[PDB]
Amino acid sequence: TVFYTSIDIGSRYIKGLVLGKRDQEWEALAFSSVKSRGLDEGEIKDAIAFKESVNTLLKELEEQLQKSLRSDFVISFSSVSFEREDTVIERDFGEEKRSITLDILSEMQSEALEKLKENGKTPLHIFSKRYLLDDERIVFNPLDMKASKIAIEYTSIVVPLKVYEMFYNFLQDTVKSPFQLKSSLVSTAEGVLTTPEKDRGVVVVNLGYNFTGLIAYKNGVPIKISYVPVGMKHVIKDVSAVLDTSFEESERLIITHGNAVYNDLKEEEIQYRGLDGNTIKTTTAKKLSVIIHARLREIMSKSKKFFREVEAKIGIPGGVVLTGGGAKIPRINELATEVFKSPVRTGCYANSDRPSIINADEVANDPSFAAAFGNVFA
Repeated sequence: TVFYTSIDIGSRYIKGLVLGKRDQEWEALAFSSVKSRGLDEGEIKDAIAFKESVNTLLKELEEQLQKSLRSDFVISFSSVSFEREDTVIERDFGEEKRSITLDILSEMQSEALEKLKENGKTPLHIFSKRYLLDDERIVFNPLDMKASKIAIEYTSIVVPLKVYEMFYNFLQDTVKSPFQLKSSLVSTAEGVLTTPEKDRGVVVVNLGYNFTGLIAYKNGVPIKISYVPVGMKHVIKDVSAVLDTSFEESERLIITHGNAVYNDLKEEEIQYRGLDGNTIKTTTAKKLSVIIHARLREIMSKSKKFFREVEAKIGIPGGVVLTGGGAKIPRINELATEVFKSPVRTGCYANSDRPSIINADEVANDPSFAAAFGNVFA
């Protein structure tokens, strides 16, 4: 039995998921969420706290498994700095054609890694590799073929070297086991999209806490990646300010009585506690939603800019897939549809076309665990 440990580092929560899989059968063996600490705006501002948070999650997963967790880990994190890039490496053997082997390919990839590094970048996903042989034909896998010259174009999702190094350094101390770092946005897409969607054209909108991630796929790979610097944090802050209550009460109101659509809400008074935690105040489900609605529409509107740019390139066919904590707000798909004027659906592992996983229903249907699953099926 092979264990596939996965952790997704978010701005508010660090998710953990351990999958195990028979010859052709997958099941969730452990899962949990711990509040992120030491992280601020995607940056580790307190490594001591950060490491404690990760360690707490690891202990929880081991407690569930009743077993030490030492298999290779796949760990993802969020950043507004993810970017798409192209890198080309060439090797010329001359007139005497040679056999392209694994060692030469491994050596050339190293050259690509070095080149990016010199430009202050580290690749997290090398999702496309094209091999031009003898300045003539292009192949998808050069192994077992003979060429006198080979050029390789690597397309990838990168992050600044400093960002990469911070996470790698600090995790290496906590996760005393080998691991690979990934983009939470990329893994989210991999965890929720269907192959036809990735092939024909689709856009993923990750409604995260600090910001909203944007990624588009076409021909099976990411063709554009970006973000909107507005997230669920702003929705909560708005409610907190207008109703004059705490961050905690605002989020409680949003989760329990919030709706992305307010224009058809029936009258319903709702009580909540003031900042002193004693004074009772009153509002209505409609007034609450008016606040939520306004900020969510700003996010969607600013996201439409990305949508139109993608539509200009081709993500028309598959429409939009909403993920992340915000995708859980009631009827947010309806608001999204109004804004993008395209089909919109909620993304979660259960609705992707990835291998069905048993006894994972809870997390498999949770948009917030998308990246955790995606990390494995990458």
